[PDB]
Amino acid sequence: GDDLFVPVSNFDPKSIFPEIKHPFEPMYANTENGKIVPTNSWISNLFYPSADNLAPTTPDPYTLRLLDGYGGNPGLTIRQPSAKVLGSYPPTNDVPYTDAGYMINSVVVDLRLTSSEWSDVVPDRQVTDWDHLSANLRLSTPQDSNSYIDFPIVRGMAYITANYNNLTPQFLSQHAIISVEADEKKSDDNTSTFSGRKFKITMNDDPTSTFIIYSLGDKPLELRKQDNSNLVASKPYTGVIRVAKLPAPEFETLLDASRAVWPTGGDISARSDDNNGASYTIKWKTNSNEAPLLTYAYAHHLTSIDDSNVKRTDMTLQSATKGPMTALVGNEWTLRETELSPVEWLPLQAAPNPTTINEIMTEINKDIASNYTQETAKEDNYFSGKGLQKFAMLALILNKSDQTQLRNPELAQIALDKLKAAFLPYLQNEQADPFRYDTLYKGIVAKAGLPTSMGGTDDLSAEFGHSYYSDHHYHQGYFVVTAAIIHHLDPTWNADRLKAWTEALIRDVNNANDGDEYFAAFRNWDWFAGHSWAGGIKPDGALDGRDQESVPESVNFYWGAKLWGLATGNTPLTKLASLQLAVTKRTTYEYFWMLDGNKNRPENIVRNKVIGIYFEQKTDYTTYFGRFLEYIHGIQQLPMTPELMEYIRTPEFVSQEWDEKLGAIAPTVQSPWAGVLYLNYAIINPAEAYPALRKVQMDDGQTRSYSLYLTATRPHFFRR
Repeated sequence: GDDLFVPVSNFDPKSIFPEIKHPFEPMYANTENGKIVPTNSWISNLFYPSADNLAPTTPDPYTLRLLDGYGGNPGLTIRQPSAKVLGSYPPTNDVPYTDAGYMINSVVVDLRLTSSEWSDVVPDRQVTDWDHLSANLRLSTPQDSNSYIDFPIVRGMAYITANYNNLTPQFLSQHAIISVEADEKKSDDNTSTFSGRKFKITMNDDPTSTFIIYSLGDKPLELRKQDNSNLVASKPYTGVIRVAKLPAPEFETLLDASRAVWPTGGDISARSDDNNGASYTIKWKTNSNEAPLLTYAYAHHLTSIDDSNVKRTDMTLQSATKGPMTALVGNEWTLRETELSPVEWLPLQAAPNPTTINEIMTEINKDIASNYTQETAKEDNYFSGKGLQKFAMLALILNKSDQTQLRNPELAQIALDKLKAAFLPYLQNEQADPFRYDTLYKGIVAKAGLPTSMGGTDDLSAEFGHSYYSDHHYHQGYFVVTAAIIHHLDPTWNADRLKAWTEALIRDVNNANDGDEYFAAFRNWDWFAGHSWAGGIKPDGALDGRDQESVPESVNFYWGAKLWGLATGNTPLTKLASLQLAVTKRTTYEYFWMLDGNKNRPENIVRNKVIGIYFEQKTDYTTYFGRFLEYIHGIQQLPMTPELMEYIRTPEFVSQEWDEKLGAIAPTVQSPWAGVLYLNYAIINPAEAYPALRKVQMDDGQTRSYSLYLTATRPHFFRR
């Protein structure tokens, strides 16, 4: 097959964007290993301080915190949530009530690895190394670097691995430790001290937690039950100690068998195949090849993985927000996607029902006579981008009249020319909020959120946090789509500049190779989670981890990337984007858009149909704008493109969502969300969506003409 992890290019973005160094630096990063600190990664919190040391890092199924607590015995705190906390809020307007408005994980010290030497002191912290799937976190005695613990923190790890170095191991819990068994010695009269290299312990929590501590160093541990919550060794220790939660008795030997091998990272590759499929492969890095690796897997892993070189166990543990994980045996995972999207520029049925063509033409006329400057030159790049794309669609469908049957060449010409005039200022980096190239985190950033001395407002929420690397896929997706459409219709128009600029945006979001030395790799994509993260650098910590709200705007980025691939004949880019869109679809229906029967959420959450704002540690049935229904569900319905309508949003889910929630509120919505909702509705009922779309308000990234065109190109459209 063909390699998908190759550079888009190694074009130097300093030629287009004024160079800066980002003002907010990664405090705990080893700066000399030549590596780029990721901004939108599951490991990102590790690099910075956090409010009360509570920022969580979530390899899954373990949740980890660092040096949390009152200062008594700080270390690495482990939480493995068997159960969730569900809550709600009272209504604020009159819409039907919500049963469960959120899902959280309690902040509890299930178990903590620390040392007696760290009593009442503040250990030093360093991220010594990291890759897409891991980070090595070193906690050391302050100003005594020779006494430390290395924690290889890796996605899916079934144990917590701690390389102790000249330190006295201490294990504490917020729970009571109510049983200790050493080296499987059942009948000892001594209830106070325990010796050996295996310690099975139980807590008095609910449900009952059972942990096993393996000491893998040569010298056996001698632990004293100092009190109901503390096990303490007597002298300094040097060697690897691993602790695993035991999900059930029948799995103990499994954990015994896999204790000598731990992950230290992983290498990711991806290839397309002959039969219009693609795959990606994780090759876990381990300390040894003594036994095969034991690693926990998300649900979508299970549905997409190649079973030929991996063995499934029945061993399961709850992830923080993705439902049950299932342990898999093997050092190499290959995940396959065999049904890649067929969507390109247009609806799969490019020509609308004949009886609508005139109607659509009338509307398209009106839509093109819009004031483009007013609707595409906004305060911020985000809404500007929405406007640009919405007009780009009109230009596209007029200029593919052979397929769309929307023939009006004068209008086609004007649509493209106005699109170009509206777009050019962004191409020239002379829009209201121009970009900068950041040499620190290797990406592009809006000027607006930078400090005063750089010409910014010094408000890091400016441009919705773009300057601190939030929401880049969202913002840059619109510009990449518009650029691809222009370059498709007019390949020589500002070709060099258009290509370098557009590809800079693409590389900023989704660089797949370190041969591109100017951009961090996969800023917004997570190959383990199988979706994208939006939330970027968060001073004082992202206390619920990474977040993502809009699935369609991520989708819209990768669709844009695909379109750019098609417009430039870049097969690896096109296939990469296709693969990421497929994985996106998969995880979208595993975790975000919930069909009845979904096993990763309780019934009352599934009943919400969408997950709301999705975090690593919590899910919230709300929006950043507010806890309003049409917003919550609507955000997952725009921008409506052939990718969203033909491939990502299935009629089955649209149906379930409509019957469960939206059908009752839609006729009462007197806002632009009505346009969003009914265009969404066109997926299951285009015949009735169509007259509604003739009347209701359009979202600011939506046009009436494009809406009618998408509805009329549903195969089951008809006249009622």
